[PDB]
Amino acid sequence: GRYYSSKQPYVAPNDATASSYSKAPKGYGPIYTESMARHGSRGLSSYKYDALLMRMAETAARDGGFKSEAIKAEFVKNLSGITAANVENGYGMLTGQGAQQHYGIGERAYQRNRSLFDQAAADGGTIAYQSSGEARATESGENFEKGFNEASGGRLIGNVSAPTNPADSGNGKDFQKNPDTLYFHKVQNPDGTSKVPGTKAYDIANNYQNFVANDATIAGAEKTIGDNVDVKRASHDLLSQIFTEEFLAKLENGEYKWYNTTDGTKKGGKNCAPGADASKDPDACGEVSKKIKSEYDAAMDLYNLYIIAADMHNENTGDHTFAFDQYFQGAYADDARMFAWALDAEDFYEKGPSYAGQNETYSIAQPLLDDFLNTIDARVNGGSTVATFRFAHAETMMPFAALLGLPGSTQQAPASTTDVYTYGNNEWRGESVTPMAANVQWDVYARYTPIVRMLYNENEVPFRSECTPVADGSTWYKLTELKSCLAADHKTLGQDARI
Repeated sequence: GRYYSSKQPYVAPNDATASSYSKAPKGYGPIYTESMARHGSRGLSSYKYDALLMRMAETAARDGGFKSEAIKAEFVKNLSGITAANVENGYGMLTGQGAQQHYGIGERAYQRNRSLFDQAAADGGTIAYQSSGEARATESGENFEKGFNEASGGRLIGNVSAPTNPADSGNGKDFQKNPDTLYFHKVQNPDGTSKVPGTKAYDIANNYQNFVANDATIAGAEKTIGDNVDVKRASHDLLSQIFTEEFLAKLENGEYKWYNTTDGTKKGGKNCAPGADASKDPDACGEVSKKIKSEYDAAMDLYNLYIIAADMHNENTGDHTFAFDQYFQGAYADDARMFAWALDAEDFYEKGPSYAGQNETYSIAQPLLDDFLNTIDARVNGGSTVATFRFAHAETMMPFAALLGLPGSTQQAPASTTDVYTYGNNEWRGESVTPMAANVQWDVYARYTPIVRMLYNENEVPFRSECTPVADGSTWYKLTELKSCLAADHKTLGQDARI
């Protein structure tokens, strides 16, 4: 692999996959479809990794911490380039790769359900578009819409439900903001509003944040992985291609430390990326509390730049080109793998299945699962919405995948801070659980209880093993069966799930 972790660009299905999805059993025709997809490829989400590395670079230049003038120039040039590229694109914004990803996904979404949507055009069915409110999610949705309308020759353009709370009045006017199902991990919503204290959504978000902040097993496992001897040596060795031993030893013993502030000090005030308009791009001014205090921190920042570059192909142009893969060549390639583990670990423990004996890390996805089922009910009871397409985040997909027990997210780590999650003992990978444009789609047919089939990153998958399908070897499941087997006790209806 290349070890891009959760910044892995989307891998679209080849034509054989997209044309070989299973057919529903005889007598069942399509009545509904729905989706939740992560935003497509993006730039850096804020002036953070590049910011901190530039502060470190300024100190190394002042104290002679670079190994040579050529190495200094190379490092500073790459930092300046990726920062300039993100300033032009806007921090947190979708890239050309992400637009292409979602355009293809929307094309294939219409194509898989051509019958459903042609009939919906025939009899006034409506399509519901939803976003978290974050710009990159809404933009992903807009490109999905473009691809969907291209593949259907525009025949469904006048079949979109008008939002009651649109993401914006221009390109995003078709997108209902729904942070309760697409941004359930934080009290604050992307549009600046906040979830109301006392509400179910506020309770979910707040209790989650307090649990993760205060949980001793998560903190201990993450300490164990951060202090791992091989991880520490990889951090030091990666940085030793750039900085001198004196500089790095000073960093590791605590003599150097950098905050994301104007002069790198804890008290230094807000730091915005050079050339950026903070009023138009607030994300270009970083969180003042982020810091580099160890070789691990600096190396992980460098690794994050290496992996985000994989999502910035079309922006890596002109006079703001950049490259960081030269720091991960040969013997350093494996270093990336180890950083991929460390990053993945932080997500696994904080946002995914995490450790055994708890469900607080992934139960927060319950509203989304609730909506996945409720919308189907609305269609069965005679509603006219034939499709619900939602666009959100990795923070949405990780607990959603763990809650459903999707492939990759079925295995919790031991209740231990030393016997911890590893690539060897656990199936979870960020590159497969939540790549850019990661998406779950359900197709719902009916004769009788409806039946449901799932695609995950457009691979047809069974539901979790506890669920019983309509027949042996089938990927179609009774809606009653899903309501039973996706609940906390994961009870199957047994023979009653068969048709």
